[PDB]
Amino acid sequence: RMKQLEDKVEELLSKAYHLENEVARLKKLV
Amino acid sequence: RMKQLEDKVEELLSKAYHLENEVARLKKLVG
Amino acid sequence: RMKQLEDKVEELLSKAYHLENEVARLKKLV
Repeated sequence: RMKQLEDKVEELLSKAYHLENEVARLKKLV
Repeated sequence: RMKQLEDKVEELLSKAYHLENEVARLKKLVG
Repeated sequence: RMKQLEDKVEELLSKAYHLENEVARLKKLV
């Protein structure tokens, strides 16, 4: 339910971390 | 109270997809 | 349990927003 939801928030965390490790790559390189 | 929470986890779910998408485009157009 | 899930979820809604801008400024500088 919530182990399913702290799992949702689990997936979104993983994702925003990669999304910054990249938006911050581009940013440098571009 | 689940309405709200299980609806914002939609707003962000959406947006993780757009952005994943968008970043990827940029990455491609900048090699 | 819930608050936590709404702690999480709120923060993420503000990282989320900061990144959306980021990808437009980027979008333009290209």
